Amino acid sequence: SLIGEILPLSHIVLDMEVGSKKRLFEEAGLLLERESSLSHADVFECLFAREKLGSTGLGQGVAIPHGRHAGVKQATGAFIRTREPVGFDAPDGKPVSLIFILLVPENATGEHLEVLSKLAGKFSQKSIRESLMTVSSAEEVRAILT
Repeated sequence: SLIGEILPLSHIVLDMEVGSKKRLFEEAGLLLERESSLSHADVFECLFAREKLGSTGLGQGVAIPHGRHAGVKQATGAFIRTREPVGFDAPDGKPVSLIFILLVPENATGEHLEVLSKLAGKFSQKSIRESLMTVSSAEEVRAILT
C-alpha cells in the first residue's frame, strides 16, 4: 500500500551497468539523496552501516539493502535491475540482479518490518523473480511489486 507512494517510476532503474556492490551502493545514495533530507554521502553510510552487519541478500539473486536515520521523516525506496549479476556476499553464494533499497525514519519500526517482510514474500516466489527479470517497463515493475 505505502510501497506505492514510496516507489515512483523516477526511483526505478532497469539496466544499470555496475561492477561492484560498493558501486551499487554509491548509486543508491544518489537516487535517495536529499528527497530524504540527507546528502548522498550520508545515505551511503546509512545503508553500509547495516550491510556491515551482514549481507542483506535474501538468496536467489535478490537483496534488500536498508537503513534508518533520525534525519529521515518519511520512508523512501528504489529498485534496481542490474545488466549483469553482482557479487553480493549473499546467503547462498549466488550474485544478485534485483535490488530493492529502503530508507526509513527512526520511529515506527514495526510498520517497517511489515514492508520488508511483505517484499521478502514476493521475492521468495520463483515466478515473481522471473517476471522482474524480463518485463520491459518500470510500470510493469511497480505493478508486480504492488
